[PDB]
Amino acid sequence: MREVRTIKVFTTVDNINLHTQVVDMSMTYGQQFGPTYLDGADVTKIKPHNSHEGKTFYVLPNDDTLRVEAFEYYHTTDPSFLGRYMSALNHTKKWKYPQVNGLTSIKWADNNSYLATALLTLQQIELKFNPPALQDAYYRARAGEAANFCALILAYCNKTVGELGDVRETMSYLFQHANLDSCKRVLNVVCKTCGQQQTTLKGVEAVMYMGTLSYEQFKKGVQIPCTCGKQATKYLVQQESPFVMMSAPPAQYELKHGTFTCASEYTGNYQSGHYKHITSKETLYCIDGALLTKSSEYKGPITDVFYKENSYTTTIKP
Ligand SMILES: Cc1cccc(NC(=S)NCCN(C)C)c1
Ligand SMILES: Cc1cccc(NC(=S)NCCN(C)C)c1
Ligand SMILES: [Cl-]
Ligand SMILES: [Zn+2]
Repeated sequence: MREVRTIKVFTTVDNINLHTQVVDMSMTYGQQFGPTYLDGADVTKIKPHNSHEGKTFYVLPNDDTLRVEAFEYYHTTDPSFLGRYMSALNHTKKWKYPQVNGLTSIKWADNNSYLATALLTLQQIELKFNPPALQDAYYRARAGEAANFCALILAYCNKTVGELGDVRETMSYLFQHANLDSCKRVLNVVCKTCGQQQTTLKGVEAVMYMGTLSYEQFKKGVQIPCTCGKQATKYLVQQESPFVMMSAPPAQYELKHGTFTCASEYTGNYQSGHYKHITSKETLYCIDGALLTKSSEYKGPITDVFYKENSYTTTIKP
């Protein structure tokens, strides 16, 4: 064969901006591009095919044009992000995403129940992501194709497919990448020996609390240790957010219809467990991936409860 036989392909980091390439079919993609992927699959050690003509390949950002695009799209500089995203995508593109009670869920696979619950929660709270990658993928998940959204969640949370996940920790990562700058929380803490003390929390900190599942109990007061050695009380002074997340180590808890938005239930230990999702609508639905049951009341090992909010100020006279 005289001269090199070639094909035209496009490389990308964000799957929107394309970069024309002529590739030599006698060499692998890795020899010509560095690590290369085709819709999640690692083709780095593969030589081009005629069927590859015109297709888009993900590559790592090795030149300043790809770097600017990658960061603008993903808001990250982690050198392994894009590989980790493609590894996850190769699995999540195979998962199933059924509509359960009007929401996009995920049929159980690969220990993914924490992702199912996280995805179902997102569709019930008001949240705008900042990274365009997350906006595009979330919009597409809402409509049914969550494969890219779930791979991105995995990649942002630095969990690989199959690894144990926490819903609260995942929610925390996603909240970091969301506009919550309009959120504010004022707390006060009362100690018999030490006195009063107010604290103001902003952004993410201000919509997550660890220690009680009850927003009522949070408004009324909760007991905590003080530097002196005694128990002090912490109560909510003011709240400004479209939702609040209350979390605590899993514990038997009664979910009362119409008193909360949705919740996470965790059964197991630190080694091994399973998440179910409970949403309060016309009744209480339990969504367990593809599975759906209902009940008028619920008692279970609850670990996260989501409530909604706009503005709240305490009637407690300090
Ligand atoms: C995608 C992107 C955009 C802008 C800057 C950087 N960061 C770089 S290229 N910094 C040093 C190399 N380390 C990553 C190992 C990465
Ligand atoms: C250290 C700590 C403190 C408070 C809450 C949790 N979260 C838990 S125990 N969640 C259960 C699901 N994970 C085990 C995968 C962990
Ligand atoms: Cl968004
Ligand atoms: Zn004290």
